[PDB]
Amino acid sequence: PRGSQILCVGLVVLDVISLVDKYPKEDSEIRCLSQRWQRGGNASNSCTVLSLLGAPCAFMGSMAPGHVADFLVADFRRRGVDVSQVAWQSKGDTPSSCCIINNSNGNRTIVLHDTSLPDVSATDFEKVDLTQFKWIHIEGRNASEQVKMLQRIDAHNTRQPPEQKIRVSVEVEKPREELFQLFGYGDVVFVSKDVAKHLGFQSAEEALRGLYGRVRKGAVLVCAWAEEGADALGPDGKLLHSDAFPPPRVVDTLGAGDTFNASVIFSLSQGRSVQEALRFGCQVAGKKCGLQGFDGIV
Amino acid sequence: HSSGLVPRGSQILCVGLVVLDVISLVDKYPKEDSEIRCLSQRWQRGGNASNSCTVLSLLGAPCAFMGSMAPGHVADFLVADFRRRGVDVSQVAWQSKGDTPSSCCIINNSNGNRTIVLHDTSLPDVSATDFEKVDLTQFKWIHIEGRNASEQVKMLQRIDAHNTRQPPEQKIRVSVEVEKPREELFQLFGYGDVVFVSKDVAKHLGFQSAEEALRGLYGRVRKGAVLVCAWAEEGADALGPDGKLLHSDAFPPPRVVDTLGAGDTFNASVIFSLSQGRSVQEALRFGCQVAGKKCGLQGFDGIV
Ligand SMILES: C[C@H]1CCN1c1nc(-c2cnn(CC(=O)N3CCNCC3)c2)cc(C(F)(F)F)n1
Repeated sequence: PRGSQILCVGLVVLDVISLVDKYPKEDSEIRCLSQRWQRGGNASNSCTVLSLLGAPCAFMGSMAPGHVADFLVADFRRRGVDVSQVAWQSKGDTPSSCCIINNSNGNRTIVLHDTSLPDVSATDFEKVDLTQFKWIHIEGRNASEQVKMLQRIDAHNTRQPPEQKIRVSVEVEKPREELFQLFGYGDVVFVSKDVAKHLGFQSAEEALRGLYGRVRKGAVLVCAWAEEGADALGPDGKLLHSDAFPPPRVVDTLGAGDTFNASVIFSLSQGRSVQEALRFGCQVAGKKCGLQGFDGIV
Repeated sequence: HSSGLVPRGSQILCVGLVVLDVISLVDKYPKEDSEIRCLSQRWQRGGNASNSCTVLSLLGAPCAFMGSMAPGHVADFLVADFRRRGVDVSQVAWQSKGDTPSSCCIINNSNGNRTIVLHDTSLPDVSATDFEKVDLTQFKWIHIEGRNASEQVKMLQRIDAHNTRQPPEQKIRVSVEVEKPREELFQLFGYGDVVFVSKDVAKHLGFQSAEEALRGLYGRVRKGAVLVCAWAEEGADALGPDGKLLHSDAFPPPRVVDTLGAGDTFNASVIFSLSQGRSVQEALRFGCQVAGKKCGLQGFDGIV
């Protein structure tokens, strides 16, 4: 535990999954093919992927003590994911969602139950021993609070040898304008196709060109575009692309996004080029889209 | 482990489905492949037999549920919910294959429409051989929700065999519900002292009222039986061997809040009333009152 772990900060959510033949028409009744529970949320799913990739990692997000959280915790621990930094709440419930996964094309429809659960705070983050970590990934959410956490990492970085920087990634996944300030932080910034489209952009290339001016100097902006693979753009101005690796049957895309991000991070943290990390990201996400859940992606 | 002494001839048993219903209230029905925020979510123990055991316990009857569950967090939730309602779950038939049934119910806040993703069918139903191993003496009434009928026929014959050996006051009374319009369930009409048939089933057989359903289906019940058909806001009818069609109007509450489980409230309250020794006409009326009270309340709290 000396700059050896990856940390992801974001949501952990109980995903109550129904696998169906066809997405139900409104006001109809359909019998699902199979049912399961999955530990979800973005940062949490990334830890699943990191752990399967063999990277020691740690999750940090809010949970309320409970049966739900007990299942989540057992799950994390079964994966060897570090929960030591979890910010336990005494107020609110563990969030949960119903996910209907369409077995015929892998589409996933998520009915999210937002609880009270208050977010991980600057002050929570204050308590964290940054020295454990080589890489810290932040799922954009409570921006102002996270901006301070990023400020904290910058701080700790300035006072360390180049050999001992903590690399930082950020994801701006959700269309809300609160998050747009997050583009300014981190060595790697992941911007979702949803965010990109919601800002008027029609492809990864366009989005990268359109938004690069918002990242910080030296940063790599990354934009995955579902079956069209993923693109990246660094300080050299050269657009990089990877085709997708679609499985012959796409059966489950829940967590595809997070699988790509974790795989990109893992690859970069292993010292691979951005081009190689973009391909690996698309490769692992493609493998994942052909399987239910996350086992067997490697 | 463990379980205390249940006095002989004391409990009412309901056999059938328990399911975890996840109910989400939404602004708009979600487009496929989107992520939406529901207005509210709740996890509720559901199922016809399961709902009836809740009502029985609230009415003051010792009651027991028998159905299938598999070990896991779903069953833990359901078992804790049964116990919170005072239901005896010692006869649960624990299974090694399949999932405890779980359903996803999306309610449009606009128009009240229910889209339902129903549980899978991986968990095996209680079988006749599971039933053979149950000591029946602690039960005074056994109610069977019609599901896997050809196995449930043998359970029913096992109860008949028990009853032929008992003195009249240790006979176990039996009821059956046929609530789903499935052909295999039709043979259950011929068993039980009390047979409940649903409006949806009556309508699927082409009957347009409770009167028409009872007169048209009474031929199918065993000699001496009472056939019972509730018809929502039009109240309910019963018909027994004397040929007299009995009726009670509904008792609609001031404002209708929640009709889910109304038909299970009615069922359980008719059984309870009959098991207390009341006449059919009294049970029919008591069933309509409790059910109509229920429809004015969220869930089952406050039904008596
Ligand atoms: C991660 C990317 C980089 C290569 N990855 C990849 N993604 C997907 C995929 C399918 N659906 N989604 C999610 C999505 O589009 N939406 C969800 C949110 N709402 C808007 C629509 C991602 C499929 C494949 C594959 F090609 F393999 F099939 N590969």
